[PDB]
Amino acid sequence: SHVKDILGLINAFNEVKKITVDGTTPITVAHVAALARRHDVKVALEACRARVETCSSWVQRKAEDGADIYGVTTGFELQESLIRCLLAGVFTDELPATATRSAMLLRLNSFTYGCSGIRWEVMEALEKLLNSNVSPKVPLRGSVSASGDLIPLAYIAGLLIGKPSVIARIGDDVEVPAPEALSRVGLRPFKLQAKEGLALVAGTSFATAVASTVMYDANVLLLLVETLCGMFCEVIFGREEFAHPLIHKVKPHPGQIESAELLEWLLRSSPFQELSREYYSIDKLKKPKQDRYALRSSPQWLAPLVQTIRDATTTVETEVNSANDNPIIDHANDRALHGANFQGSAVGFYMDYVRIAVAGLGKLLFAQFTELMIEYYSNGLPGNLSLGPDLSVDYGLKGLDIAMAAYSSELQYLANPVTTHVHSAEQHNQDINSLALISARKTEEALDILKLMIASHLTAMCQAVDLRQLEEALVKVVENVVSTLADECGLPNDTKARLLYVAKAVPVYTYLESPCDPTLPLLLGLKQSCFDTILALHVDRLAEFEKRLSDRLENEMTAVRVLYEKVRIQGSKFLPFYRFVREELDTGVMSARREQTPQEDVQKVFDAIADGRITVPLLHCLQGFL
Amino acid sequence: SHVKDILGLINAFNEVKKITVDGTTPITVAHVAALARRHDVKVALEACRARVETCSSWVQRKAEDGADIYGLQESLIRCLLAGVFTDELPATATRSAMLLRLNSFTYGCSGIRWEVMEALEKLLNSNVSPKVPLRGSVSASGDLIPLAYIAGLLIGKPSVIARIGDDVEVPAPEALSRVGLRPFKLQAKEGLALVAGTSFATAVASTVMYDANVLLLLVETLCGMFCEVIFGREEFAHPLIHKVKPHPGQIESAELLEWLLRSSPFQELSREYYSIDKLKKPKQDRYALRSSPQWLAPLVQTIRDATTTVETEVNSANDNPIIDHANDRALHGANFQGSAVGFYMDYVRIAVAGLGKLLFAQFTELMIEYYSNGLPGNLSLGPDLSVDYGLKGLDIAMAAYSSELQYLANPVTTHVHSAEQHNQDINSLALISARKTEEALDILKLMIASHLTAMCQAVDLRQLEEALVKVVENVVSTLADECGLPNDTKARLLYVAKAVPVYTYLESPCDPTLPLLLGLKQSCFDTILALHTDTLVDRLAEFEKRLSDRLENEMTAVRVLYEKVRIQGSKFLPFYRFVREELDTGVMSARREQTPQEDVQKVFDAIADGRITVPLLHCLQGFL
Amino acid sequence: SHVKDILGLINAFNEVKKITVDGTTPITVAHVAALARRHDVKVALEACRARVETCSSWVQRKAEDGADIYGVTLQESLIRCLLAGVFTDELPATATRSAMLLRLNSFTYGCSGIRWEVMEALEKLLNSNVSPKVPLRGSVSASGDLIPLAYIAGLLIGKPSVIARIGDDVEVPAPEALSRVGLRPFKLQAKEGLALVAGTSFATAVASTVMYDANVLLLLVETLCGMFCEVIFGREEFAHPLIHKVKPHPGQIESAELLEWLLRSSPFQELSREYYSIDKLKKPKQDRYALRSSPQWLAPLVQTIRDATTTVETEVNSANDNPIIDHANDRALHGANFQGSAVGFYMDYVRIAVAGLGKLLFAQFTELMIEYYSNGLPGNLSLGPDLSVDYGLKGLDIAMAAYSSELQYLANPVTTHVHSAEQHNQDINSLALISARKTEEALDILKLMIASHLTAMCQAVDLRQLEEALVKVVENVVSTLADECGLPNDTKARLLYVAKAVPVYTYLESPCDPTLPLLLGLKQSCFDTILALHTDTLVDRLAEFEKRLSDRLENEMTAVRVLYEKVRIQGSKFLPFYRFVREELDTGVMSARREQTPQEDVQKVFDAIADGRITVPLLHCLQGFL
Repeated sequence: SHVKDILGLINAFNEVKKITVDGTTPITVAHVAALARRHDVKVALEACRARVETCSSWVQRKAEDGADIYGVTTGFELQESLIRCLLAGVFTDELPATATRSAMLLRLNSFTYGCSGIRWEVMEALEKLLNSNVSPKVPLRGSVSASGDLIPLAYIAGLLIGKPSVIARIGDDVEVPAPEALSRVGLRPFKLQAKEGLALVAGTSFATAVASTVMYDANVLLLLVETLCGMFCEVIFGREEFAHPLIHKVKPHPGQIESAELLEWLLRSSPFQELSREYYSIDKLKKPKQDRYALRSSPQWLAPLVQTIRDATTTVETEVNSANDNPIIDHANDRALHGANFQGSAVGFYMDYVRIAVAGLGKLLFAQFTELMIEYYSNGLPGNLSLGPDLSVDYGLKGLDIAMAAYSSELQYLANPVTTHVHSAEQHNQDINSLALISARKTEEALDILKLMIASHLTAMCQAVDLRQLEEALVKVVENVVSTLADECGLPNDTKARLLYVAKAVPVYTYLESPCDPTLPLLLGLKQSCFDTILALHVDRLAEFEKRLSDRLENEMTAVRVLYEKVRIQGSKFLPFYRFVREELDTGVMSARREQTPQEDVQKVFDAIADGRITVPLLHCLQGFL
Repeated sequence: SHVKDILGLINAFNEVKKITVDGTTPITVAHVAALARRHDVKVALEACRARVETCSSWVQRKAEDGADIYGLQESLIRCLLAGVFTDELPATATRSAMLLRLNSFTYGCSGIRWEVMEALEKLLNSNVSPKVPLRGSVSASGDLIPLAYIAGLLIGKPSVIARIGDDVEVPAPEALSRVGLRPFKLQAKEGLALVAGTSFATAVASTVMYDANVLLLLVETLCGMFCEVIFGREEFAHPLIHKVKPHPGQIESAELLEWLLRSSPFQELSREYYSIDKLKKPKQDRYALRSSPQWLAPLVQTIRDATTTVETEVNSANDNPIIDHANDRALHGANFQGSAVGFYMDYVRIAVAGLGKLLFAQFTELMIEYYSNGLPGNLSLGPDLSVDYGLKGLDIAMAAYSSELQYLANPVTTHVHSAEQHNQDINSLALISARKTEEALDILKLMIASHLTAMCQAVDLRQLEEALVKVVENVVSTLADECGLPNDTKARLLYVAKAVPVYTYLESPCDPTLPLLLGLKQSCFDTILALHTDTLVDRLAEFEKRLSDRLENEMTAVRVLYEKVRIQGSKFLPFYRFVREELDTGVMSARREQTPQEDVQKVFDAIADGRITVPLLHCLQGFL
Repeated sequence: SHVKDILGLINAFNEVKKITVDGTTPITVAHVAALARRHDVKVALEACRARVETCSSWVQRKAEDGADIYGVTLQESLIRCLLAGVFTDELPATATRSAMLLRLNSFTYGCSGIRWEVMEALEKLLNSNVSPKVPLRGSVSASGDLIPLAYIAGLLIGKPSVIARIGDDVEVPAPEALSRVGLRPFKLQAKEGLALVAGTSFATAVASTVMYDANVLLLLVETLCGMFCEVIFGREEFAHPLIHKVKPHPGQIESAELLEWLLRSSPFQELSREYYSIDKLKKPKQDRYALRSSPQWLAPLVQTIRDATTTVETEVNSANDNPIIDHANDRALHGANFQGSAVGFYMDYVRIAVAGLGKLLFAQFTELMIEYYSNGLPGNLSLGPDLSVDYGLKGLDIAMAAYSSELQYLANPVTTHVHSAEQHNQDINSLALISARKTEEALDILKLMIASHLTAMCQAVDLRQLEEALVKVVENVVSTLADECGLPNDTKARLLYVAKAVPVYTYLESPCDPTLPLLLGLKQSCFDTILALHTDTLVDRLAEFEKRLSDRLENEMTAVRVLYEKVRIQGSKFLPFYRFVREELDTGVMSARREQTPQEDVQKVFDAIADGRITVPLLHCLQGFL
């Protein structure tokens, strides 16, 4: 199951201490993201040294004898004129330090295969620069990722040779010219030898770097969305039967089988499904017999998205663990091979697909959130998940709802392809080019939006948990009060049962605002039954009932709500999430008596998604799934 | 290799006589496409009839016992006959949908009566199909509206028009009558079982995927032909390059190309070309050839993976509720949600645009003298270029094709509206997306037709080039002797004959401002300098004037003789023999009356109707 | 002419000191950009005050006698639910302050019912450089830019959770910011929440600076087409009035009118005419489409940018909240002026036209880089002479493909992605702010492209001036050497023709290399003259001519070039640009001997475009055009 695979990526991301760069051990997207995000993670380049020096020697010696090799004795001092012409970005905005360090890692890794001809010493400086948090400041734009990420990779090369015009960061604050930065790590500027410039600049390392953190994020956010579909079922009063294994067995898209399996398992002994079953047995024939598509067709919807994100992961890893410059030095057979491994099309095209898949995840979230906000579609929940009880001053999550439309709309726009925009480039030499870095940045942007939408959805769902539990205790108060008052006023066993059915059946949020308002559904249902009881038994005791109802009911309803603001989740697989958001992030049910704005509440959830903390409640939630 | 899988697809498409519909044997996209395109292909529904009737009974008794299970038949059909004829889904698509609908029922999950399945079988084998409006489906509770027309036929709705073969259109009840069928009276769940599936989107997506594999393999193969005609360096396909960047589609396309090019007689010409003036010609090819395997990689992988996905859908139960008769329960889900197909249709449309861009970049190089390594502009033979604009019209059209193709490749799945009283708040739009990918494949066929035509033109021009340089060498060689020029001079003069690209002076070979005379004039001056005399000048002035006695006439002769060889040793011979002999074409010129349209139409039609698979399989004979 | 109108816009941007906010004087996009970018520009709210108070009191009257009017007869609960954004990125201070101006201005029509005192506080915050930190996303611009405008309201009422900037570094909670500028938090009255949050000010603010830049860059691109004509050896005939008279799109007539005028007395068009008169039959009779069809291309772009300007200004000068208080007739009118669709759709269109501008630039730049298309210029505009170590502007060429590609991708529409939002109440919504933001990103790229293009054309001017000088040196050396060796008139005139005819950049790298075009052409003519005059004596003198040529010629080509490194532009209408880039910004002809990277040169041009300095040489260039 892709589920086990993704938990694998998360475990690795958290547990990895050193990244082994040795020309044999595969680097994964977790490793790339870990190096990028956790500064305690160190590169360990393992002396593959033999093959690196053999390649390096071959190239150097062939250059002497005038072998006719491209980018060595051919046009594109020959090496540094190439760096100079490629130092051609503009600061308008820049590639982030995380992407630059990831790129330095991928470049280093590509050299270990012994196909590039770079000197072992250059690799050692790359390793050292990474472990000392030194990285060049790199302009955002300029690459078409075809002869590689030439311009942005020239800033790494520019660092290595001490161009005074390249600015390096050292940690978060220090910014000094490149020669100054090499001084501080005990390095001197390299003087580039044969093919070394081309080896440094002509790779896929920048696109593939952005694509790696993109793909680790996509795997994690994917599993998160899938999981939260289970939570959505619980709060919306869904029918877990949509995830029945036979439905998916007869339409066996692997991602449709696997997501449904996660969901069946997540809901098997759900105490919320218990409540759902009961809700649908009351007024049985007046409520929908099936859920709406955002829940009911989620496994069918998730299927191509799972498969896209998983296959794209394989592709980006293949790229990560590749020699991606040119020529490819085949030293064992004494020849330089002329190809185009720097063409970043594998990554470019899969970035376009992943952005569309991410947009599809966003649309699933939007549709679920929309249902949750509307009383006609939320099976008892109040509009905008407003607690009130005074609705005139509690518009609930309305602002978050409007934002969810804004998020989804911009996200769908972003998912148009970049790879359809190929220009005939570089004096028409690069007449196909992958635009992979550009596509990877757009997909990254799309993930930024998905994270916002996940944060909002989880927040709304936590709010829905509270509202559902509050509903269960509120109904019990109404049932108790109606029951005991019926005793006091000495009403018949016909009238009692009839009035208790009403107490059980009316959705409490329809009259929470003013429980004894004669125009609201509680007293309407009660009036109806009172008339029915009269004709069936054919009064003083009834009229005293109605009076004694506006003595006890409202006060006892307030009392219980007030208690709650100062349970079924405990038995739910989603407890870890609820506990995380309520306890660990220090939040509570949203209302006019809670000072914090939606911003303050969702910011906490968003930050937790952004920094990886969300993976703890997620891993807890899924414990035991096999 | 995906290459062998695609060959297997083509073989199965060609061979199959009967499609086994049995609930166990997979239907592939080759079968769907064969049913659609070859009317001698018949459906054979195998009496799975047991589980079909069990399921049917379970539903039919839960109705007589008056149980209450959610999921009157004619009212569902009536509200869904809601399309409009502006345009329509073609008979090939409708018949494909009928097959997939038929197949969906075999798993015994749907509850439709067996006799309805028999009726579908009969209608398919009788070439009866309803006329179906093009639009209306969001492919979520299925392709409701379009599938409603098949159900409308089965119940003999008079407003539903049915085709019988290519010429006969009759109202539904008359079409049923003509095949010995009577209108059905639908039973419990049967209306829903007929309408609530993914069969139309999946039908289009099947013919789209079959076509995508064939055109993919064709484009990959023709990259080798491109190498041959452009004077490429075959070394871009070397297995090691691709072993160290091991995307499966990169390895596998390079593999085919290494093999296609290994003993190539054009590669031999290419080598001799880069040996002459070696250090004044490009060391590497441009990206449209040299990075073709890297480019092809994601396209091969996308088209292969999408094929798996669409075939899974072909072989699914995709209505609702799903009847679990064994466990006495109707299961409420949404297998009618076409999202697996929808998403992959968007992806394939992007891959198809990528194949188109590869073709456009290659064709562009071939038209431009600066990038074509000796070939004339527009692949114009002339010799008189003022009245021969060659393939310029096809060049312009290739930009037209690529531009529209790139536009088509924007996604459909990003346009999800909250639909049907907000019940279908997610919906796949699979049929719409599949239609756009189909439209994108139509344009790619145009681009392939054009590209292959242009390469056959280039084969002719390369063969003519070799024979023309030989004439020039002989004329220079023999005249040198006859004028009594020294061996110094003769050899210098012959080098020029060898080295100057013939298409740069073919127009007027003895023109003193054109590259042949220019090269000979500089060589004549260097000879005078190297040997110093008045006699030498006499013989050199004689040599020059006697050039316009013979040269032109002999170049014209060998040309006219060609109009009225290396390709025989090339793996692409079958393609060239197919386009030239079988289709009846020739080297394009002002002297050949046929328009580019006439030539390219022939190639296009052969691609359209699958005849092109014959030279393709021939070409790949022996590849493992 | 739109040219005068755009010149008016720039003059206004430059010379404005106070923005009159009075409810009758139109605010133009120049005024908005002036306010955003020039902090010395102050808002002057001119007491208009009378109608504001009438409206204010009407609303407060109804609040007093308890009338009941939807939308008017609470505020802090509206603001609270709308503070629902998340910091991921933020709307920049320049956008926020522009939004504050537009919101202030909207109130001046007396239709909003906001208190004059709130207005004066807006003016004061503006003039004191206070603005809220506003999250980037959340608006669908339909019931207004609700979420982002809530942060302005949150500042005004002193919400602690609302962080305010004061100038560039200072960030303080909202109460502190108000206190630093001598204001106190407001208690919002009836209808004031809505007045503040329910408008189009954010989208229209971004759109205003977008339209000012679109106008300026448009004129700049139009003007630089003439510069392109000069350096590429174009035929100015393409701009002839009769061509455009018979196809009279207003933007086609006016762009061509400008270009005809820029090129009328061009000293470069003189070199061009001379160039085509030598070997007339071997050189193209017409320019390629990026020049020859530039008027037809620019036409829809001119017209889009101008009509879009009108629309955006109409919106700047509007009351755009709801309900519309018609105090005069004792009514509140219920509509939807907060629906940002006028701006949303026109932002989509302007983004497409900007993409069309970028494509024009990309195609021009492409021609310029390729010797086959550049009529004498070296590939990549490489000076060399040693081209093996001088790849010239190849980096910038690659960057231009990257720029154009991402730009075309951005130009897909946002308005096609309308979701059914806010409980399906906002079932149409404009997405205006999202679209404006994408058009702004498109303009960022266009700025990059213009910077590169202008830098390339300055390089080309230098190469053209050197070319004229080099050919003169060659002619002189050949003319003098022919004399010194006593060559006949026949020989001398053939040899001098070759000197004039052969493009100097094809042999500059090694002028006496016998396989390069100078010697090739000389050898050819020498054979022709030996035949025409037919002797042992002539051959003697031709050999001595050749040996003296390889002693002297190169030394004298180097000298003139080295001197050039340490004229026709002086007569050119583009002198201001050239002088601006070379002297003002301190740059020089690009080569292996100039230390500054392409980055450092282009940064300087881009910075001048980005901060407005480029309008000086632009306005200088256009002096006299009426």
